[PDB]
Parts: sequence; C-alpha cells; structure tokens
Amino acid sequence: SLPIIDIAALAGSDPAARRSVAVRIDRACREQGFFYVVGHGVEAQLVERLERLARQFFALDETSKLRWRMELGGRAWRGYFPLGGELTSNRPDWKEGLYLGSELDAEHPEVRAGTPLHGANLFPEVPGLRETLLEYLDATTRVGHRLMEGIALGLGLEADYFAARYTGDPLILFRLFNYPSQPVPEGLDVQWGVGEHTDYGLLTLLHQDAIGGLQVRTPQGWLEAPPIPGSFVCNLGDMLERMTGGLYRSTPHRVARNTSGRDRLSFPLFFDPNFHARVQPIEGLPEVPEQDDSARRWDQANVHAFHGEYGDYLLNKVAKVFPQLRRDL
Ligand code: NA
Repeated sequence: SLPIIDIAALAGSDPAARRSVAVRIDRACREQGFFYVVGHGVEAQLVERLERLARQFFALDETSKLRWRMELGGRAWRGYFPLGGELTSNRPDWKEGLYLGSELDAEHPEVRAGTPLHGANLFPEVPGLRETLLEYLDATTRVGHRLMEGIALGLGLEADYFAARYTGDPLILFRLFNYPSQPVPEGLDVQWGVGEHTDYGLLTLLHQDAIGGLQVRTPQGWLEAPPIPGSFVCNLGDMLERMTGGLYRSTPHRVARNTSGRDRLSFPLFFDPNFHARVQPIEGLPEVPEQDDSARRWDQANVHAFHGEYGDYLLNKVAKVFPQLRRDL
C-alpha cells in the first residue's frame, strides 16, 4: 500500500518523463512520507553480494568482529558494535552493526581539519567486503542525487535545488544492521512498539533482506513495508520535513521483533547535506496549517538546523551516545 515509484527517468533528461516521476514523488512525500524506488539501476548482483558478505561478517565470532569495533574508529564514526547483553525480553530493535561512511584519506581537507564524521572506514577482513561496500556506496549515492532532483521537481523547484546548495558534496552515512532472532515474549509484550523514531536528515535509502519487519506510521495508520526484490525503501528525514514547512513528511517507523529463527539484515543509507551546509527554509512553498507550534518547538530543540551548520545539528542528536565524535587530541 506504499507507492512503488519507477525513477528511471530521473537518470535521463526527458522533461515529461521526469515530470511524471516528480508528480508521484510529490504525492508520496505529502501523504505517506515513504515509498519504494524501482528502476534505480543499482545492479542486482552487487546487492546480493553485499547481503552475502555482510552475512558472512556477522557470522564471525564476536571476538573477531570486535577487531573492527567503533571504540577503535575515532571521530569518523565507524566500526562494529555488538549486541546488548540479554534481558528477559530484549528490545525489538536489538541488533549489532557496522558503521560506515565515505572513504576519506588523511589528506582530505576535512580530515586534516579534524572535522567529526570524516575519515576512514574500518573494513573487516572478509574477502570482497571492502570493494563491495565501496561500490554499493558509490551506486546508492548516485540514486540519492537523482531522488533529490525528483524531490526538487516535485516541490516546484529547479532540479538542482539541493545539489547547488547542500548536497553537491553530501554527507553519506551507511550502516549494516543485523537483527538476530529472539524468543517470542511470554505473556504480554512489554516492549511492543519500542524504537519508533524518525530520521534526522534529508533522505534514507534502505535495502532490506527477505525477512522484513519494517513498519511505518502513516497518517492513515500503521502499515507493513514488506521487502520487494529490486527495490529500495525511501523515506524523508526531519530536516527535509522542516525546510518544506511540513509539506513533505518525516514519518515515524520501527521494526518488528525478529522471531523468525534467521538473522535479519537491513542496510540504511542516509543521504544528508554537507557537514558545513547552513540549511534554510525553502522559499516559495504553500503554508501548511497547524505547524507553528511544532515548527517552533523543533527550532528550539534543534538550533543548529536553521541557525548553524548541518553537522552540528546532527552531532547534537548523537554526540551524547558517541563521545568519540567530539573528542579532541
Ligand atoms: Na533510522
């Protein structure tokens, strides 16, 4: 019941084919804030290899995986994180993972400047994994650029609206998440619905394996977003919602508890503004009713969003959980 949008025309230059995609993106963004993307051109064989090599990584013993743990990754925000210890019933979003981002070397200007969230990945010693990760990052980054063109066209803007201001050199945050299967809770599930959240930035592009469990809170009710082979799942973040004045939705979502007996793999890619972008409200959009209160409380809780640089807005969300990001020396 989520829209399935073919975005192939966004790689081309046909104004009418691009307009048709933009019209669908606009409707999906206004009404659900979530849609599937097909015709995106990311090779099916690359996606399968990524899933298999990710699976191979998480099947390593924990002592091995900890060789690449985030505690070794520094301010770039990278590496492996293990499962929480056991509770009577763990959270439905109980997981391990691998934090990744753009591969930047020691001579990159942001690395020499010491800017948080820039630097090198920790690459586990799984044959093929490093190259596969970099190729997938490259290919899905291009999908992100094209989707922003469709979003710009949908809003009545020039297709390069975001590229020219904020995403020409975007902040790319990529994660491999693995959710092990859990016992079905005994009695009533205290943990039900836990983990509901919205994303922080512009665009999320999700690859999910065949297990599924993604659930989306649309204005018309909670819906399942099952895996569809050949698709990514796309949703918008808080920054995009707020810079459109609430016209395009940042929609809450969560994952159901995996009790399927097989580990569930989910790979989100966050396509965000440059760290130093100074994001501003988009001009020329219709006013959306009932947003002054929400708009003002969000501004107060996210001062850097419209009064500073995007990276400080994002660090304000995550620095408390990752003290290495603002660590000096
Ligand atoms: Na998320």
